[PDB]
Parts: sequence; structure tokens; C-alpha cells
Amino acid sequence: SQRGPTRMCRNIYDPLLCFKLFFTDEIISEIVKWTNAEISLKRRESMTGATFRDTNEDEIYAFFGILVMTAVRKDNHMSTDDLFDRSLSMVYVSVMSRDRFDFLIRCLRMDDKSIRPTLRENDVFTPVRKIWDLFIHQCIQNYTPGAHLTIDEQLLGFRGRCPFRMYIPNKPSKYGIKILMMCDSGTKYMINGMPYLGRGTQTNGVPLGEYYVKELSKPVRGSCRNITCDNWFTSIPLAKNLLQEPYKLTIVGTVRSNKREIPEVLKNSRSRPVGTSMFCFDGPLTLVSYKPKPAKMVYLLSSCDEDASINESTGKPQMVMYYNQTKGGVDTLDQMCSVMTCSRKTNRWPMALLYGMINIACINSFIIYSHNVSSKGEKVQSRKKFMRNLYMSLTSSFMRKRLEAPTLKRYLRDNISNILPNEVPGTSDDSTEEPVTKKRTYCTYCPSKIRRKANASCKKCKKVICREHNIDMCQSCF
Amino acid sequence: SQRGPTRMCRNIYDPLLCFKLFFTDEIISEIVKWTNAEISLKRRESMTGATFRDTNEDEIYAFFGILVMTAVRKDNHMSTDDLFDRSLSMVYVSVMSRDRFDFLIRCLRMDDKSIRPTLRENDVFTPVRKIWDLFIHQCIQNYTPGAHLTIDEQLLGFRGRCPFRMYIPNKPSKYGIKILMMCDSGTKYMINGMPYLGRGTQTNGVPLGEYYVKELSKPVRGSCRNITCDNWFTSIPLAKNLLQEPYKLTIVGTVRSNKREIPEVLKNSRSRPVGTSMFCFDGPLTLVSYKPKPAKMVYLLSSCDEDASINESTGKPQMVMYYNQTKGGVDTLDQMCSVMTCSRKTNRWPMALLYGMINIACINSFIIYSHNVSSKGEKVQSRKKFMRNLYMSLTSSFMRKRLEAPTLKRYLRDNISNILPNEVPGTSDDSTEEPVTKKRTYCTYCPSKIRRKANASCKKCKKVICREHNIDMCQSCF
DNA sequence: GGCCCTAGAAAGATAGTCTGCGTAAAATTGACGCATG
DNA sequence: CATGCGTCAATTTTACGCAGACTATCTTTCTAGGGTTAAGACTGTGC
DNA sequence: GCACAGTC
DNA sequence: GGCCCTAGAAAGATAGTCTGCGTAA
DNA sequence: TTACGCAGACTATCTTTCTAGGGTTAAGACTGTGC
DNA sequence: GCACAGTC
Ligand SMILES: [Ca+2]
Ligand SMILES: [Ca+2]
Ligand SMILES: [Ca+2]
Ligand SMILES: [Ca+2]
Ligand SMILES: [Zn+2]
Ligand SMILES: [Zn+2]
Ligand SMILES: [Zn+2]
Ligand SMILES: [Zn+2]
Repeated sequence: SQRGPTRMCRNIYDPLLCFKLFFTDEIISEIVKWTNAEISLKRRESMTGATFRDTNEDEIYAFFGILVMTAVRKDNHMSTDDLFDRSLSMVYVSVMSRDRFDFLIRCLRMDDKSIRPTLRENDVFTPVRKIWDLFIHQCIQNYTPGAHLTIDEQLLGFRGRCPFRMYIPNKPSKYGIKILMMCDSGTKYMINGMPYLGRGTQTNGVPLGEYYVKELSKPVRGSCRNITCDNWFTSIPLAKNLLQEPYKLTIVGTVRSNKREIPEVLKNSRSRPVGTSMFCFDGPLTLVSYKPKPAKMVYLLSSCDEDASINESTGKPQMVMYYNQTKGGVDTLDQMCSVMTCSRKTNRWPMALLYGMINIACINSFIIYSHNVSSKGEKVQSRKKFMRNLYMSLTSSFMRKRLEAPTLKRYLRDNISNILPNEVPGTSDDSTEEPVTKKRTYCTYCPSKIRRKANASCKKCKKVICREHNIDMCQSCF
Repeated sequence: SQRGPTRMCRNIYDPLLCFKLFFTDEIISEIVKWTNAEISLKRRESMTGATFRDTNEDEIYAFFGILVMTAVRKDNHMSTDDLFDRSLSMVYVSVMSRDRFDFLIRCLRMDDKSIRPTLRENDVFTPVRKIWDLFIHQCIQNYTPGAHLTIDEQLLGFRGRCPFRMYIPNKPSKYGIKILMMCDSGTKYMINGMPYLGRGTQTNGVPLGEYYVKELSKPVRGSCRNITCDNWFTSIPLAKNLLQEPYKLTIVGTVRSNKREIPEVLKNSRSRPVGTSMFCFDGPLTLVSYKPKPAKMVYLLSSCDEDASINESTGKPQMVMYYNQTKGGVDTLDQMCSVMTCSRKTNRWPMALLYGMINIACINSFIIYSHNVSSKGEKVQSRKKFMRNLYMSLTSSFMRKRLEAPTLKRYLRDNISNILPNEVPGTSDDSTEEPVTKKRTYCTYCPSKIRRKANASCKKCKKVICREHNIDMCQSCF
């Protein structure tokens, strides 16, 4: 059935359309509506001004563009009051002011507060639920997974208050929001996923290991693909349940040594030499264990990947070798995210989810992009370049309108005019001059607060001056 | 004797000098001459050019300036081939090119290769050692310690080859060079420290826990201070043997539950109600244990002469309260370092040590600086501004000389000219005479038929002129 | 609502700076005729 | 042609009122992040 | 029949 | 060198561009 | 009063190693209790 | 008188 982006999004060769595939217009439109609803409350009558207006689609895309660049650079835990510090960079200030950015980041909302009282008792995830579901839906519809899938967990660090955040001791960040997800091995496309949501998890009888494998697998349950799992999800009853009609999937993964189903023959005695392995069968399933170290034993379960052999080049059972090759399907995605991620400090947990969705979209967008382009036969650029182009495609239309203000400073105006593509169908000069070519109004060496107009410029440095200081040439020129 | 900078570094209000106190000429001179020795071995006749040149002190300081800014901007990754990408920023570009930076950093050496081969069987740390000892020496000499000191260890991440590389679980970074360290409490000034250097460390009878506390505390050995330390070091024989003619220091810290030092009355945790505590006296010193949780007990040792009882505001024994306040003296230093660290990927372990020394010099310089400024009675700026000022003080002389080349591009010339604080005219205080009095009264460039009043005096020749002929400057002046 | 601890960033507000435009007083400054040589 | 005096309404240069948009910097609240006596949630076995 | 200690 | 895996930066080298001074048309 | 060589510094981009970083069967090195 | 398994 092949692997790759589906027919619907196949002939796309640029980073913005590949991004819109995951976000869509419905998500951006919902963000704009609810954000405005919130902004309208946080506007006491002292706040009338440019920085405290409302939002639209162009601004939200530009905002995302800033988050995309934030991920490219490592400035994601850097103060916003430094990011927008001119002289270090004109990259962020050219899109919007630091105050507009701060106001908006505090006001983005993904839901309708008026209906919370009928949702919150049943769904602790309410404030991000509509967006999450639309997002995951897009992910599934844009791509056809290959032969092997990997299921594992991802933690979005977040130490603020959150009803379902949980501690995990062995992670880089230990106290955030747990998300379970499925990715295809070898490509790292995120296919599916869902929040853990604490102690809700209303499974019925089914333990969580099995429950989540069966739910995450839903899109692909009608055909045969493999599943690589952790020991949190791998078990004997799951290996057998997945082979019943409603699922055609099979499973490979390690198991815990304390499970009841493992025979004593595969347990670690001290008479068993180091480096040996043994196989036994539980019917259709093959259970294998081996001891790489004098006091350590590892167990693996493999269902449809049947038969048994040892790879003489390493001495390892072939089943573990297979496992080692597919087990990285989900953590590789996380590794790509930690290298290029935009996740900022915040005291509102639904933002943790929004930042996570932006990072996932950037990876999935890249995968589709890369695939479509290499299929066409053109060279594919790295993620770093994809992201730089994504930045411009998301912010250019906003910067273009920002320029309409007759009073948009000068240095902002000059930088925007030389950042934009200038993809104008037929633009040309009339007399070698730029289409704006305006002189500054005020005197270079005078305080701006006095608004003293400059009627002349310095021949030797082309600066605007007032007669009180100079007329033909400036005092700084000589 | 109080706490604070010593007599020699008592009145420094300039950040650059505060930095130089921990490097001095001996470290810079050794680095630059050994680096030149290395550069000459990396040349090929085909490489003759401006990039592959010998270093000098100004470049080395500028180079450290880049590393200081690197820490401010968190550019500890970020390929240098991106950091020096004009249009994102000119902050590094204006100091040196990316290829000069890559060549220079690659060639830095802190030692003499012709001597090393006869030193290496005795000291595995040879390639760093000379600089290291100079560095620590200055760290000890400046800044008198306070009444509370803390001893713990820090790990310099490094996964490359290193003979004494250590793996430590439960860390931010699993592998690296372990540094034993002593820091002042309250003010996190790094006083002393030393590499672990492998299992070959030779001690005589004394365990390492005990050994390191005695060596780290040497410079304060004859004064009474209260050392707070981890359970890797805390023990009865350490506590008993630090209150003798030599060594007059006390120890406070947690202990392991398996030491046969702890009586069975404390080593219980079964009949004891949760939240209660018990303690006893062994002699000069005391041991307390308490049971914060129904399945967990903690033991603490104090060799201070005290019975501090229980703090009623929490119910915790006062020894615990004390411990919690001073235990953070070393890890807080590591936290400050990781928030603004200058470190880069490298395959040469001595660089890991150099990067470590840069971060410590930056924090210790800040502490001396902060102290002197608040003592004077002036406001102290945060570390972020301190680092920005340090950057300019280290890179300015270099940039000033870089401008000497007639061919130093145009954008480099302009970005450098507008960042240098002293790029000013030799401006006078006043001007004795310009209009003079009434020399002509008519324009000397005007016909007798016009009799135009001369409304101006030539700026550079004081001639009687009409603005039409001589705008401000005369035609004979320019 | 959520283990001890810290440094420093977001949360949230207030006072100030950099750009454009328009009009009216102020600011000249460029001819205007009366002499000398 | 080179100078000289005292006159004016053209010219130009301020002064500042009509704002709009963006920015530096302050205090207070509270996450990000090191650290271990310290944090969840799960499965499967002893009393 | 409970609540008890071992791993993500 | 010294667990499994990957993605992407640093090693390390090559070919090319932006800048002024001396040549005159 | 505008073009061309010549030499000096800086710049983009390529391919081959091999560390930063994510895991979990996996990584040290010290201290005190098993035969 | 030797070899093993618990915490940074
Ligand atoms: Ca702000
Ligand atoms: Ca896992
Ligand atoms: Ca390079
Ligand atoms: Ca410690
Ligand atoms: Zn002026
Ligand atoms: Zn000028
Ligand atoms: Zn004239
Ligand atoms: Zn003149």
C-alpha cells in the first residue's frame, strides 16, 4: 500500500502548504475567535491603543512564525524583553513589538468559556479539546504509515498547576503532561495520540497498557503492520487480542521479568552462561530471553514475527535486533523536538499543549515536504532551512500590512522593506529611485520630542538636518 | 574578618577587571603562546592567508568575548555557520569571521607538547593542569569566605574520549568530567575545587569522602566555619577529625542509613509516628533522625556544639532547617551556570575544562563586582547586563584594530564603527572666534550689483558669505 | 491544592520616544532706493 | 565695478497641537531548574 | 478479603 | 576507544565574493 | 568626469567523522555486608 | 581470611 503522504496532499512542494495541512483554517479561525473574546475582557479603559486591539488570521499566523523562528534558534527560554532587543537582531521586532507579543501570548485561547460548565465535569482537557481533536484528525488523514509502528510516551514539561500533570522520574523534565503517541518507524511521522488525563482514563476492565495500544492503533487496525512497544504496554493477552478479527496488527516488545506468564526456563539461573539465549512458545507467540550480563536477563515477546534464530554476527537473537531497530520510532521524534522546539515558560497549561502541537506539526510538515520533493526528484533541504522558509511564509503577509501605518517608525519600515520577498508581478522603478523614497521629517541631531523639521541634508553623510545645526553638511562631517 | 572581596580587589567597579582577576596575564599568555605553537602545525603551504594567522592577546580576549555573548544568548549549539549568518545578527560577525572562529577554537591549546610526554604517566590532567592551577589559585586568593561553606560535586558534560570520564546516573548529563567543589554559602562564590581524575587518585588510608573535604577546605583550615556537605562525604570520622589542632571545622549533612555509626534506636523507623524525630549525642557531636513519611527515614549529622531542638514552625528538627538553608551553595552555582553557560560540542576534553573555567570566572567576577558596587552604594545590575558589558570590554580593542584593514568589507566597517563607544571626533570644549565682527558685510562671492548681505561666516575659513553662494561651508572650504 | 531551595522570566502597568502632518507666528533674508571713488 | 545705511514682505525656521504606533523599565507573582529525605501511576505479591 | 513494596 | 539508536554539529578543505588601489579611454 | 587587473580579507557549501541527546537490557566507582 | 549487591 506504500508509505507516504496520501493523495490529497501529495503534490505540495513548499513549506507553508505543508504546515497548513496540519493546522487548517478551522483551527486558526477558532483561535482567532476565542482569543478576541478574551482580549475583549482584558481591556480596561486606559488600554486603548495599538497593542491592545484584537486579532485576525494574519496576526495569528505571524505569531506562529515567531514561534517557528524561536524553535530554529535556541532562544525559547530567553526573555521576550531580550528577543526583541534591537541591535542583537531585527528578526522578531520586524514582525511585531514585544508588547504586542506579550499581550497576545497572555490572551490566546482555544475555547469558549461560556460552555465550560457543561464540559468540564466530563472532560478535564476541555480548554484544548476541540483543537487537539482537529489536529490529530489532520495528522491521520495526511499520511499512509508503513510496515512498522512504534508506541511510546512523550512528556510535555510543565510545572504550573494542572489537574492531570504527573511526575516521571526518568525523564529530562519530570513534572509535565503525559501524551501517548504512535509514530511510524523509519520516518517518525506522528500518526496518532492522546493525553493521559490522570485518573480519569475510563477504561473498562482493560488495563492501560492494552487499552492504549488498541486505541492508538485504531487507524491502522484493519491491516497488518507491526507494533513496537515498551514493557509498559507489551503483554501476553495483548499479543493474542491483537490477532483477533477487529485487529490485524502484531506486536513486538520487551516484557517485565515479573510477569506470571514467563516460564522458569527463561529465568536467570547462575548455571546459564553469559551471552546465551533461549526460545520457547506460548502457542502462536514466541517468547525469548537472553542474558547479556552475568546478573541480567532481558525478555522479549514477539507474536507474528514468528520462528526463531540467532544472528551469528552479534550472537543476539534476531528478535532483539529487530527490536533495537524499531524501538526508537517515538523518542527520535522527541529528540528532534528538543533540538528544535518552541516551548516557553508559561503559567497556563493549555499553552503547553499548543506549543507541543506546533512542534509536532513542524515535524510532520517536514516529513511530507521531504517526501514529496525527493519523490519529484529534487534535492531536499534540511529542517533548519525548511523552518527558515516557514518563518517567511507565515510572517510575510503580516509585515506587509504592518507597513501601511504612516507612522511605523523608520527602522522597522526599512527592515521590513528589505526582508519581504518583493514578489511583485512587474514592479519597477520610474527613475532608479525606490517606490517610497521619502525623507525623514525630523532633524538627526535634535531631540525627537521637539518635532523640529529638517529641510536639508548633509552631502557628506546624507542625513537630515535643521538649520540651527547645519545646512549643507553636518558638523559630524568634515 | 567578614565576608567579601579582599584588599587587592576591593575597589573594582569595572566588570572587565573583575573578569581579569580570574585569568590574569599568566593564563592568557600561556594560552596564546601554546595556541600559536599548535597553529603552526595545522598549516599547509596552500593555507597561507589571513585566516590562518598567529594569535595575540587582543584576539584571545575577543574570542573569550564571543564565548561570553554565547552564554548570554544561549548559543551553545547553533552551528557557527549559522551564528555568523548576517541578517540574523551582527553580534558575532563584527568581531571575527566564522572561519577564523572555527580555526581558532580548533587550535586552542593550554600546554607544551614537548614536555607532556614525560609528565603524562604521573598526571593524566597535564594538558589542562597549568592553567587550572593558576585559575584556582586566583579563585582562592580573592574573596574572603563567610561562616558557611558547602561541599558537593559538579559534572562537566562530555561524551567524547577522556581517560577519567565518569558516568553518573541521576544527572542532567550522564557523562563528563567530575569536579569536586567548595562554594561559599549565601553568595555562591566558587572557592576551590579539583578534578576527580579517575580511580587512580592516590590517598593514604583515608577514604575519598573524607579526603576531599580535607583538601577542599585547606585554605580555611585554620578558621572556624561550618561546612555543609552531601552524604557522599558526611561521616563520623570526618566529623571527628576536623576538630583537632589542624582543622577546626564543623560538619553538617545527611548520612547513609547503612553506616555502623547509627545506633539501633534511630535505625528503626517502625514504631515511630510520622513527623516525629529522635536524637542522641555521641560526644562532641550529635545525630538525629526523623521520619517524614510512613516508609522513610532520614539521618543527619552535626559536629557543631549544639542542641538546637525542634523548630515549631515546621516540626522539623532545627538541624534539618539549617541544612536546608546551606546545602544549596554548590548546586545553585551549577544552576546559574546552566542558565547562562558557554559550552560547545567538542571532541577535545581539555575544552570541557576550559569552558567550565569560563563560566566560573564569569560568576565569580559577578560576585566581586556586585559586592564592590553595593558597598559603594550604587545600584547593581543583573548578570545579564553584566555579561553584555563584559562582551564589549573584551571585544572592543580587537574590533578597533580589525578596522585597520583597508579592505575590511563595508558592512563590517559600518557595524563596527557604530558599536564602538569611542568612535567620536576630538570635540573641543568651546570656540573662540567664527563670525569675527564685520569683515565684509557683503558676500565676497557676490557681485557689486547685488550687494547681498552676508548672513554667514564660513565654518572653516571665516569668510564673509551669502548662503546662496556658500550654504554654511564656503565654496573654498569643504 | 500539590518536597526543600534559588534565579530570573512572565504578569501587568506606567511613563516616555520615534515617526508623520498642518497651521500660525516668529525667524530672516533678498531686493529697494539714498550716497562715495 | 568695489563699497556703505535703514526699509519692508517675501521666504524660511521654529513651536507645538492633531495624534498613532512602538519601547524602556519597574514591581510582584511564581515556573524552570538544579538538588535529593522529599514527586505520580501502574502491576503483581505478602499479612 | 486488605495494603505492601518494585519500575516508567 | 568504553550499551542501543539517530540527527546534526564540528572537522577540514575548496571554490567564490566584496573591497580598495593603480591602470587610463 | 565611467571601466578593468591585482592582492587582501571574508563567505557559502560540501562530504566525512563522531558527540549531544533521546532511550532503557545495557554507563562508573565507592561503601558496607554476603562466602 | 576472600567475593557479592545498594546510592551519587
Ligand atoms: Ca513584558
Ligand atoms: Ca518508553
Ligand atoms: Ca565551519
Ligand atoms: Ca551532591
Ligand atoms: Zn537640529
Ligand atoms: Zn554629515
Ligand atoms: Zn553671495
Ligand atoms: Zn571658507
